[PDB]
Amino acid sequence: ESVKEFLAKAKEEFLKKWESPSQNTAQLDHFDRIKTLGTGSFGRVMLVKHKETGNHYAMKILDKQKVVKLKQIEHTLNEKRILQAVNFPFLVKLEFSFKDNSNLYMVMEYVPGGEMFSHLRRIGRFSEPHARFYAAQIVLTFEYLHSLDLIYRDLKPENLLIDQQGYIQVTDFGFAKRVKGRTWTLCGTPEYLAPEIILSKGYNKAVDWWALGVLIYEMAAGYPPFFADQPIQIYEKIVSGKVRFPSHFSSDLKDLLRNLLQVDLTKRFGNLKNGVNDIKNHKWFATTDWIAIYQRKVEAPFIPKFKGPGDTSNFDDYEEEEIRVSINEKCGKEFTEF
Ligand SMILES: Nc1cccc(C(=O)O)c1
Repeated sequence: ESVKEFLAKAKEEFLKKWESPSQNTAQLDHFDRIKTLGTGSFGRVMLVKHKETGNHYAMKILDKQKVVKLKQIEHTLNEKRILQAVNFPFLVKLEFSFKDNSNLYMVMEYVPGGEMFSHLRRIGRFSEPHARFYAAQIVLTFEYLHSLDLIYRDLKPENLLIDQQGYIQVTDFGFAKRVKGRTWTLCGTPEYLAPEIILSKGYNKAVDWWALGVLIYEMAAGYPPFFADQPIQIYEKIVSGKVRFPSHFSSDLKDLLRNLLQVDLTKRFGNLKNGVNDIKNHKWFATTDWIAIYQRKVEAPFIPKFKGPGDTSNFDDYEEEEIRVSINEKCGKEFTEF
């Protein structure tokens, strides 16, 4: 009942913000640009500093015209409406949002430890306890999101940032969506796609639990379970119903992963009658103190090295490009609600 009441309050608080979203809570010239932390086909993330408070933030900047061209309108509106309404210890917080004639802006908490992906590739693989510490945070985060009828749909090591305490902060809600029932959009990254996405079915929150299996495997092995050089070969392996496990995996880990990487979504852990509890009660999680993880009382396996809140050394280097704002409003209609 304590969990039921927690989730009921979480949903109430989410819905209040979901129904009346915040808008236009800062403007560009309140910030100094420091460094580009990441770039993509329609946007970028930059380290910025607030000129009056001195606080650092990560500012995601989306080019409205490119968002329209790449058919990402609904996805970007989803991302902002969801981020302004959620609140959970393992989600990067949205601090401000605004738009101008050219771009959409989401100003988030900066997480100087960088992406899990970088740390995983630098060390090779995580020990099972280390993988389990991160996995538990994802399980709780998905329990929270799913209780709000939210599907995340972009789990991968690049989207998990490691904070100053060694805990996970999930970022990039570009594919997150509120769904009661099914949804149909082809999205995700190839290695993490569930079979029902590849096969163009109407799919549901069970895709997140599949992706958790992929993530746990990749953390503990150092490479993802369906790896192949070409996407077509990845997809063939995903739908095949076969997975090979390193001999160093524990029997408990293999058993859990067989149940998360279950091709038949009606048999997949997280999607059975007992929901998330089939995962939380699995032997591989026997040592996990779920409340202590939520309360951030567990000592993390790894504290990222960084010098302070302005240190960018755990992110990589990109060509620094202008943030241009047109004299004329672009795509105003499409982004009215942002
Ligand atoms: N999405 C994204 C990318 C890089 C850094 C951050 C951050 O919140 O620190 C977020």
